[PDB]
Amino acid sequence: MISLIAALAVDRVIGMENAMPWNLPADLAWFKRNTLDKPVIMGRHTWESIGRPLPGRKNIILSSQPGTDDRVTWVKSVDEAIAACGDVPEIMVIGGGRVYEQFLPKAQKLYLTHIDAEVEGDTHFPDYEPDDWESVFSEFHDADAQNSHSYCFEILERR
Ligand SMILES: NC(=O)c1ccc[n+]([C@@H]2O[C@H](COP(=O)([O-])OP(=O)(O)OC[C@H]3O[C@@H](n4cnc5c(N)ncnc54)[C@H](OP(=O)(O)O)[C@@H]3O)[C@@H](O)[C@H]2O)c1
Ligand SMILES: Nc1nc(=O)c2nc(CNc3ccc(C(=O)N[C@@H](CCC(=O)O)C(=O)O)cc3)cnc2[nH]1
Ligand SMILES: [Mn+2]
Repeated sequence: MISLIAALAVDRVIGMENAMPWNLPADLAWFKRNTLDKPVIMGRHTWESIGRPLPGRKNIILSSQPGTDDRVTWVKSVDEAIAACGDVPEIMVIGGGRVYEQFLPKAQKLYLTHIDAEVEGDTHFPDYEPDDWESVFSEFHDADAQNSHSYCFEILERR
C-alpha cells in the first residue's frame, strides 16, 4: 500500500524557496509517529531541504542523476522507488510537489495536516478529486504556546 503524508497551508501551499516557513512541533511529531519504521520516498529537492537522513526509516531518493551519498538509497524512476521498498505493508511518500503528483494516482491513503496559516508559496500539493476519498480520522487542535497556528490532522482513504 502507498500512502502520502503532507502538511498543507491555505491554498494547498506546501513550500517556499525549498523550505517550510512555519514551525509546528506537534505536526513534526505526527510525521515521525506515522513514518517511523517504514520506507520513505522523497524527491531530490526535498532531500536537500531536510538535509540529513531520517533515522529509523529507509530513505529512498528519486533523482535522474547518480547518487551523492551512500547513507540513503537512490533510484531513477517511480517503479524503481517502489521496488526498492520491498514487501512492506505501507510505503510513505513524503514529497515534494512533483513527487506527490506522480504517486497520488497510486496511493490508497492520505495523511494530511491542514494548517491555518497564510503563506506565500511556490510549491503546492496536487489538486485531488474530493469524491475519490473518504475521511476516516479527523482531529482539530487550537494553537498553543508551542504551535503558533491551529491545525487539523486528517486521514483519507481511497473509496
Ligand atoms: N509541507 C510538506 O508536507 C512538504 C513535504 C515535502 C516537501 N515540501 C516542500 O516541497 C518543496 C520541494 O518540492 P519540489 O516539487 O520542488 O521537488 P521534489 O518533488 O522534492 O523533488 C523533485 C526532484 O525529484 C527528482 N524526481 C522527481 N520525480 C522523479 C522521477 N520520476 N524520476 C527521477 N527523478 C525524479 C528529480 O530530481 P533531479 O532534478 O535530480 O532529477 C526532481 O527534480 C520544498 O519547498 C519542500 O520544503 C513540503
Ligand atoms: N505532516 C507533515 N509535516 C511535515 O512537516 C512534513 N515534512 C516533510 C518534508 N520535510 C521534513 C523536514 C523535517 C523533518 C524532520 O526533521 N523530522 C524529524 C522530526 C524530529 C522531531 O520531531 O523532533 C523526524 O525524525 O521525523 C521531516 C520532514 C514531509 N511530510 C511532512 N508531513
Ligand atoms: Mn494562523
